[PDB]
Amino acid sequence: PQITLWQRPLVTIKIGGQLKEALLDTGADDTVLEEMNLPGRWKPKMIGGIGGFIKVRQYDQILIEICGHKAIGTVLVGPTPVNIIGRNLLTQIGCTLNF
Amino acid sequence: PQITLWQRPLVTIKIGGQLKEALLDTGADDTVLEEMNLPGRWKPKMIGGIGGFIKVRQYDQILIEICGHKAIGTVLVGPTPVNIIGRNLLTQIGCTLNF
Ligand SMILES: COc1cc(CN2C(=O)N(Cc3ccc(O)c(OC)c3)N(Cc3ccccc3)C[C@@H](O)[C@H]2Cc2ccccc2)ccc1O
Repeated sequence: PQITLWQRPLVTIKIGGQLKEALLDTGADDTVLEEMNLPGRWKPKMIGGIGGFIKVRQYDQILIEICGHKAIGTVLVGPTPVNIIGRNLLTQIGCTLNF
Repeated sequence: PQITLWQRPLVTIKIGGQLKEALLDTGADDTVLEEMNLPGRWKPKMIGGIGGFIKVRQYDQILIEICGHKAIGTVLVGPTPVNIIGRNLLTQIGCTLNF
C-alpha cells in the first residue's frame, strides 16, 4: 500500500506464532525486536544507535510475515524500545521511498 | 524520485549555507543533525534512541533544502552519529513509503 508519514509507519507482523506491531524504518540497516520467545540458536552482536549501543541476540533464517508478506532473514532481538523492521527485510517486501 | 532500499537512503541537503548528506529515516519522528554551526536561539531537549538518550539543541523554523526541495521546520542538533531527516520534514517534501 502507500503509507504517508503524518503518523508513525506501523504495521502488524507475525513472528514465532506471535502477533506484534513494528515500525517500518528506512534508517535502520537491521531488523530489531524487543525481547521475545524465539526458538533456537543465536549469536551475540552489538548495534549502535542514537544514545549508545545495545547487545542483541542474532537469529538467522527467521520467517516473518510483515503486513501479510512473508520474508525470511536475520532478526536481532534485544532491549529496543520499539520493534523495528529495517532495510534487510524492507527490500524483501519490495518497499520503496518515493517523493 | 523512487529510492529502493538496498543501500542506505542518503540525500544531499543544504542547511545554513553548508552542504551535508543525510539519511531519509521513516523511523525517526524528528530531524537530528550532528553538531554544526547554526544561527539562532535554541531550547535544550533530549531524544531517546536505541542505546539511550542524548541531549540536543532544538532550533525552530530552520530552512533546509533536501534534494532541491525546500522545507522549514524544527531541527535538533547534537551528538548523533548520522544526520537524520525524520518525519517532521519528510511529510513536507511529500515522501511516502510504498510496497
Ligand atoms: C523517536 O524519534 C527518533 C528516534 C531515533 C532513534 N533511532 C535509532 O536509534 N536508530 C538506530 C538503529 C536502529 C536499528 C538499526 O538496525 C540501526 O542500524 C543502522 C540503527 N536509527 C537512527 C540511526 C541510524 C544509524 C545510526 C544511528 C542512529 C533508526 C531510527 O529510526 C531510530 C529508531 C528508533 C525509533 C524509536 C525508538 C527507538 C529507536 C532517532 C531520531 C528520532 O527523531
